Amino acid sequence: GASKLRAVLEKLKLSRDDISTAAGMVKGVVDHLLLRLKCDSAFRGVGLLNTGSYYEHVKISAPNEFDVMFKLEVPRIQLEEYSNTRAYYFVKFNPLSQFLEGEILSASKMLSKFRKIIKEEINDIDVIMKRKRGGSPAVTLLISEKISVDITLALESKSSWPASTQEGLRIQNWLSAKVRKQLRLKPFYLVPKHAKQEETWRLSFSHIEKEILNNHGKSKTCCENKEEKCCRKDCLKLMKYLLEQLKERFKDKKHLDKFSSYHVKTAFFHVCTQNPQDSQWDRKDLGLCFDNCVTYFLQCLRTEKLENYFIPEFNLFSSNLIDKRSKEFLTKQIEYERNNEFPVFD
Ligand SMILES: CCCc1cc(=O)n2nc(NCc3ccc(-c4ccccc4)cc3F)nc2[nH]1
Ligand SMILES: [Zn+2]
Repeated sequence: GASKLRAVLEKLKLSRDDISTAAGMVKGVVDHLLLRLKCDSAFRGVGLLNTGSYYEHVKISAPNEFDVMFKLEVPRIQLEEYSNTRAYYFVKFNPLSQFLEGEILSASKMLSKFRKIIKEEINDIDVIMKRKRGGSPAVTLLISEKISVDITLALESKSSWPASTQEGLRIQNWLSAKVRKQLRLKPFYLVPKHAKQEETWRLSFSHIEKEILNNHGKSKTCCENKEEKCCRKDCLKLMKYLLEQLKERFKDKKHLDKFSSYHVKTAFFHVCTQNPQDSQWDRKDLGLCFDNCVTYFLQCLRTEKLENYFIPEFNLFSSNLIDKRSKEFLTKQIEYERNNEFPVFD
């Protein structure tokens, strides 16, 4: 059918929409941090990645877990690709001079002061800070009991996208070549991240993702007739929720640890490329459309191939990233869900 899936999406929608003081608590903390960082020599160009009043919830089942990004513009950037990894880069070349080690911008130093400044502002305020191996997210704050906020520091570059993206973002037959060109004129972001430990940064395009999801049809009027939607966004929510529920179901074992929403999002956008017509996403076909997505993700697990949507030579499912045993384990869980009308969805 398609009836149970609607009930799941309705539950998720009402949980997200219900009245809550959490966004206001998060806002007060964030505004406090931004004011403090702006009067520091290294962070005076810092600001929120998106200045909307609705915060980012990466975990679709967790309305008390917030994700925020602080962006810092860096003029005249020089990038050097690290170890042929396509997605990881040294930063070379002003205010960030204090973090150089040679010609190379040190992420770990920059995070240390970012953390320290945030640490000394938290005490000035019911907020607590936790350091855990990371840096993207750089800092996790906890507000009262339930509310948590991940803060990521990102560099912004307004120069052309790196060569590794030249053949990515293959939306030309879905969103048009005109739109691909406008999107590629937008800035790109870099977040501190190791590939496996050097001073490397990873390309981040979460603003492009958000723009496409809000203007996602082949037809420009897609989903504007509010009673005859497409089901693209619902399919992506369902895929996100499937992985989150399986990860929770098996938090005691380790096999699903390396999977994240990047993997589900990526597979979904490949199915959007595969199926560019809005008629392939009719809301009546929610169940069949979700099954296309599930089926494609399962093909990717079995072939151990999932190309990054922006950098096609980066294989998210390579065996050095996620080993065979872990991919084979997620395959069997998903095919049990698929064959039993998704028990995690009730
Ligand atoms: C719209 C499709 C989804 C999407 C959103 C977004 O914001 N971005 N941002 C990049 N940047 C490039 C990039 C990012 C992460 C990883 C990665 C991830 C896990 C493990 C290892 C490596 C590999 C990469 F090549 N890719 C994406 N895809
Ligand atoms: Zn639509």
